[PDB]
Amino acid sequence: MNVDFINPFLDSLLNVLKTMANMELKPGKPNLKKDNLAKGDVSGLIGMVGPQTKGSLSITFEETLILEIMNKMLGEKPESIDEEVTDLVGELTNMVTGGAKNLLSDKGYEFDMATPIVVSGKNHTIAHKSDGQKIIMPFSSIYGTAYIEICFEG
Amino acid sequence: MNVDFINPFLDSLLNVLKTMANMELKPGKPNLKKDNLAKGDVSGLIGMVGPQTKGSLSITFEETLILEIMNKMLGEKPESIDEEVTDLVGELTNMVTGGAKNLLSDKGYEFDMATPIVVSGKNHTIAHKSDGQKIIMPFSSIYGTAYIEICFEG
Repeated sequence: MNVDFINPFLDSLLNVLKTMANMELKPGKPNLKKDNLAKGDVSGLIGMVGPQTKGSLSITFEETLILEIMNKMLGEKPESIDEEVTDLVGELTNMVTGGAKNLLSDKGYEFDMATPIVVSGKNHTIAHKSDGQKIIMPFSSIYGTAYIEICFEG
Repeated sequence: MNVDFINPFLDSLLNVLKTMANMELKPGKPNLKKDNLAKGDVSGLIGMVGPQTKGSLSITFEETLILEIMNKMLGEKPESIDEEVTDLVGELTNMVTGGAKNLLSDKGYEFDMATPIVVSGKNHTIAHKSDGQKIIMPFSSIYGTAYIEICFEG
């Protein structure tokens, strides 16, 4: 996959966490050829469609990380992933994906995003089922790890 | 929402399950108000975008049900949910959505679909984060329960 397409999602993530949670996550080594390995506790998932193109984005969080994000964004920690946390994950998925859509639209890449889906489950794995090009990127802090996966056809 | 919009998704689910494994599931009473309640072990998730509209579909299976579906097609149960099983759930998800896409095009409802995502994890729940109308319908059998959620706004 081309880097100028990938970066805006990676940059939106870091920008959203920086401006909203005063949090600088550390990007790790990307994986360009295998998903359904990295475990998470809550995930935001969103589909994308463009002219002759289709794709998908997922942002997966370990429980300790998302609860600390809640704590910085709303001043209080819920103890466990509850309904309000799933809403935060939905909103974060929208901000990461929307911020990427604006930057990419200036570069000539146009797409519409679907409704986000939040999955809650202890140690679930995500797999983007497509013959397209994929990228998985870990982002770590002392409070846990987040995984962003972007997939596209066309 | 519209029963004319929802029905094509429900019919495709039964048609795809019959075509694949001769599996007939019984529909139960749907929830039209609240999601993030039904639990499952493997789910297919796919976004939808039409002109000035956006939506999402998820199909969730209990482990015993999806492994029996596998058993009816191949002659043997896989023991756990693996890549073969997640590949099947992604295909079932595309076929259900594509089948509905066609029935709905004849009626005037048009949309394109994103790439499907498959989630694996014991007892995970699903929240479609939208202001639109939602339907979560159970489909039961002697081998366990499947849930289909359709969400759309526009």
